[PDB]
Parts: sequence; C-alpha cells; structure tokens
Amino acid sequence: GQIQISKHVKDVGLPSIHTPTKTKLQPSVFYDIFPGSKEPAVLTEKDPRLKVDFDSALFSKYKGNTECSLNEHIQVAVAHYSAQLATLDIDPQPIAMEDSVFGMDGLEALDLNTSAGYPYVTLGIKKKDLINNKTKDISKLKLALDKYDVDLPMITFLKDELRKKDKIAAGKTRVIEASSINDTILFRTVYGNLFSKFHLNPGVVTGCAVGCDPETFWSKIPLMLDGDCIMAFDYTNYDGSIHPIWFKALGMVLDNLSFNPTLINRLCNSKHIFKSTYYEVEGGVPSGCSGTSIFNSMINNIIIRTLVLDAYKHIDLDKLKIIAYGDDVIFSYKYKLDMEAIAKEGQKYGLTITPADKSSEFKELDYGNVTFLKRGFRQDDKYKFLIHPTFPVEEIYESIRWTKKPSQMQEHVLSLCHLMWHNGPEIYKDFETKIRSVSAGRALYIPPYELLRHEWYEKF
Ligand SMILES: C[N+](C)(CCCS(=O)(=O)[O-])Cc1ccccc1
Repeated sequence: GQIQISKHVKDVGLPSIHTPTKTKLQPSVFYDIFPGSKEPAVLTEKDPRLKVDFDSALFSKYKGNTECSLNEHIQVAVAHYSAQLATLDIDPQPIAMEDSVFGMDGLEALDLNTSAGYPYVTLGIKKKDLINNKTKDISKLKLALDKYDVDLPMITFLKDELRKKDKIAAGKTRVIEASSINDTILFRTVYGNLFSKFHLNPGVVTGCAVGCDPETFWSKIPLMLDGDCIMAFDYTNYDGSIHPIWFKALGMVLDNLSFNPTLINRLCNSKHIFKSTYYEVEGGVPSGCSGTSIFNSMINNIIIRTLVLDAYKHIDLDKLKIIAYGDDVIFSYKYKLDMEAIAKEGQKYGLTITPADKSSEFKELDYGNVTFLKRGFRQDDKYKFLIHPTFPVEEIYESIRWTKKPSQMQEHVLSLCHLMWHNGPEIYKDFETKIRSVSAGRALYIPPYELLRHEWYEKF
C-alpha cells in the first residue's frame, strides 16, 4: 500500500465525510458475570487510553510497495490455478441487474442495511431509498446509477468493535473502506457468475471457503486436504502488503476464464475519502470492502503456489491443496514441507508471514491445534467422522460483556450459543448457568444442548 496523492476534499471538489467519533458499544448486564479485557476500539484522536498519535498509527499500514515484478513461478501459479477453475465451467457473461440486487442461486441478495456509500451518505439517501425489496422496485436505483456513474471513491469508516488493551493504547483501530453501491452493483453484474460459482463450490477446486457453512464444511476439510500434513500461518497486515503484481496475476487468471481483467484494478489503484482528506492508494486491497473476499482468496491461491515453488524444487502443484477465505489460508502437500522456509519466500514480495496463531516459532501443526476462520477442530463424540467447528470460549465471554443494542440481547445471546455448544456439553452448561444467574438472562431463550446437537446432525 503506497499513498500516491493526498489532498483536501475542498481542493478536489469533494464533501467532507462525517464519521462516528464515539462507540455504540456499552457494558451489558453480563459484564461482571464473565471475565474479559477487551474494550471499544479507539475512534478519536482524543482518547485518554491512547499513547501514540492516532492519525500516525492509523495510516501506518501503508509501508509502500516492495520492488518486484512477475517471474516464471507466478506465471506457473496462475496457469495451474486457472486450469483448476476451468473445470467449473463458469459462464463469463454478466448477470441481469435484478439478480445483482435481489440475488440468484449462489449469490445472496444485497444487504439493505449497510450504507450506500458515496455520495448517498452525504445526501441522506440510504439503500432502502433506491431499492424497494417489498415491491422489488429498483427504478430509483437505475437513475442513481446513471446520475453518479461508477468508479466513485470509497468512504473510510473506523471499525467500532472490541479490541485488546494493547490495541487500544497503540491506537490500532481497523478501517473499513465502504464502496459505493454503484460500484458494488457493477462488480456484481460483471463477476456475478464467478462469485456464485465460488459460493456453491467451497473447496479445493476453487481453493476457497467463501460461501461455506463451517458446521458441515469442517467435516469435509480433512477429506479435501488429504496430504502428509496440514499447514496454516499468519499474515502481518495482509491487506496492505498486496503488491500490484498480484493483481496483474489475478487479472491473468480472470482473463483465462474470459472475465474482465481490468475492473479489479480499481481495487489496486483505489480512491478514498477519510474525513476531510481525499487520497489514492497504489497497491494493497481495500479492507472490509464489499465483494473482495473472493478476490483476496484467489490472490492467496496464487501466492501460496508461488511461495511453494520459490522455496522448493520438484514440486507437484496438483498435490498442493489449498483452501482460502481472504487472507486466512490452510493447505497441504503430499509430503511434509517447512512452513518457515515457505514464509521466507514472501519477504522478497513484501509479504510478512509469521507463525500461526501468533506463536513463537514455526512449529508443526495438526487438526488438533490448527485453526481456520478463527475456529479450531474437534471430533464429535458419537460420530468421529463429523467435525465440530470450535470457537474460542474466551472470545464468546468477551463478546457477551458488551452490547450495541440492549433490546437485542436475545439475538446476541442466540448467536453465541450456536458458536458455544460446539465446545462441549460441560462448557455449554456452565455458559447457560452464568447467563441464567441474573433475572435479565433468565428471561432469555437459550437453546438446549440436545436441541442444538439434534439440529446439527440433520444438516449432514
Ligand atoms: C483429520 N483426521 C481424519 C486425522 C488427523 C490426524 S491428527 O489428530 O494428527 O491431525 C481426524 C481428526 C483428528 C483430530 C481432530 C480433528 C479431526
């Protein structure tokens, strides 16, 4: 990520975007019932919990781009992965706008709650003002499309969420570049079929997990990654470390499929508006963007193949199975491979790869300690072939202590329970007890472990 130009919105003819300065998160009635350290992320330069300057650390993700071009290995990576995707027979033609908005098979309907982005956010216009899902009317949407066109700047929002104390004093708050609904629609009409195909085919052919249901997909992973092992690792600032060449490679893949190879460049050479500053970035991917999960996974698919070929000879790509969800990736090879060595091949590209789960060194992993989409793996008691997706109990305790909407505690709780029960009867029972220890939690409906277990078996 290299900031090319930065200037006042007034000197460019753009409005100043107003962003929430204070968190909506507040202590819930369970705050004292469960243990936790996390707290609301810093949303303003003036937060006593700070140590370093806000704007400083905030815009530190942009280290710039490392000098490097396309090599034969990347070309080979692109070639193999393309051939893999070619087996899915994806239709290159665009999709009707009616499908881009209300969805189709494999493509969820557009979220009508999130902001419409620029410039609607500055005109008081929301998505439900352009789309009438009630009568499926989108006439007003079409007008807006032709009125403001496309390739509009992205709005930078600070991510109001829970973070560890060290991220609080360090002012490390995550940003969420919000694309204009106009560009979300364009990207869906163009790539819609690809997005659809991927969502219906999470696995090793697409090398992607976007669209999967962890509850059933977890049982499949072990069968797909049928290798001599299983590897995972962490990325230090993945989004801001994606060098432009990966987009060039992504384009080639898309071109081998007969899709637009240039549109995606609007993500590489992106336009942004933080608050009163307008700027353009060269390199990196827009964090939290609308439809970038799939593109990020594809890039990772190209990266993994490259680093492997870079670190080893006599490698058989067909034997390297990959499953990615954006920057999160797990893969395997017929034979054992050194993760540390693979990691070092990333340095030349500007990718900082560290041990999985913020570990000390690059230690060997197994389905016993490996994680993916922040979930571990645990065999079911009754049926050993079914795999429980385990979510960190600590994270659940952390989440339940805060709430953004008090009158929605029932919904919040239910979500947690669906994650929780996968950790076991004893743990779930203790969770239920703590909740029901206060009148407010007693009035809540908590799904019994038997009911959750029963419903889970019927999903296979
Ligand atoms: C994926 N397996 C089929 C074999 C993995 C052997 S290992 O425990 O050494 O990673 C089953 C499995 C084993 C433990 C946990 C979750 C799944």
